Amino acid sequence: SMKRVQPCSLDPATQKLITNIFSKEMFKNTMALMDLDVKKMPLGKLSKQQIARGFEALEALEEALKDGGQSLEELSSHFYTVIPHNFGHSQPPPINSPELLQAKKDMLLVLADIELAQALQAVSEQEKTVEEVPHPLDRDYQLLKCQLQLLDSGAPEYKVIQTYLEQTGSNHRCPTLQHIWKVNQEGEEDRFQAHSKLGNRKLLWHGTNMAVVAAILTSGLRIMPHSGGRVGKGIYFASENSKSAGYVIGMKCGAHHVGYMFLGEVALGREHHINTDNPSLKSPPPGFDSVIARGHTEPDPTQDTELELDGQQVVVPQGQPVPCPEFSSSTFSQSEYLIYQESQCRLRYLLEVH
Ligand SMILES: C[C@H](NC(=O)CCc1nc2ccccc2c(=O)[nH]1)c1ccccn1
Repeated sequence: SMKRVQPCSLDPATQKLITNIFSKEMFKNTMALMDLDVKKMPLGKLSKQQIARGFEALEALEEALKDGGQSLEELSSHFYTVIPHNFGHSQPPPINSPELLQAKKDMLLVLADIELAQALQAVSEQEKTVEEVPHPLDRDYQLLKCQLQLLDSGAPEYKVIQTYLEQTGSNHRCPTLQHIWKVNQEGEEDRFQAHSKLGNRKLLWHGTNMAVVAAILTSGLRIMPHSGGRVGKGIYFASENSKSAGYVIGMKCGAHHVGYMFLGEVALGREHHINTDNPSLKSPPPGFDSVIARGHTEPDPTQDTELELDGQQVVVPQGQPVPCPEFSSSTFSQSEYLIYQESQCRLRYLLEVH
């Protein structure tokens, strides 16, 4: 007996979002862009065990890169058996530098979130027994356990967000704003309230691959054991959209290019400012609640405004980037804002940009 498929409750923009972030073609494209062999690693075959084994292989490479152990070649080969790569059916190359090691760790962190999205979609037994099912897009939305509310252009914060995007995005080829959703992942509310005493809150950009958007909506921005970069093992944000936009892996759809970007509220508290890379950081120095790798520029602070989110003032930059003489010799062209506790960020908005 045929189950009834109930009509979709979602508006068109939301249906498109949900289609995009769970799209098998998107996920496979992402795996291709990371040099993975999708024929040998289909989406349905991806497992938590394999990803675990991949990290163990990288852990061994990291120890060798830092005594008669296996060579980097041998240790690479193991990694490529565990995580099949496609390089024109030539031999994949050896992971013999800290840069390439972090690149592979980052690839696996993406792949882990792809596997999360597949595991999220497994059909439950409650679903097999009920006689009516939600529309596939309603089902996928409900799986996120995340409220998304589409904003119209007269919403109080809409202009402020658009101005942030426009003023701090690329000057020549700015991303074009298509939609904004307010994001309310509950489960986030309470840990974030923990930092209510922490003044210095700012709304900051976080760009990602489209393949990790579902994972973020389900679980927030995360720090994992192999997370890394120029400012160590934290969650990275930018005050300049153009900086975060560099991490947006968009996807060709029709004649346009679709990308998604988050705005998070970050409780920065007492800021420690640095002007040189430190990939070894795992927390701010004692007494500090965040690390800001200060750029040569910063959105002009005289133009900052504020939005009231859950009764707290949150700074939102509105200015074009201006030079900061004190940091003119920084190793950072643009600032990177780091937190080292997941609880210091609350997702607030999701933007679709073309
Ligand atoms: C490795 C990848 N990281 C990201 O997607 C964050 C990308 C990012 N990096 C930044 C660095 C400096 C300033 C801004 C950004 C940013 O907006 N996104 C990831 C994916 C899935 C789980 C954990 N990490």
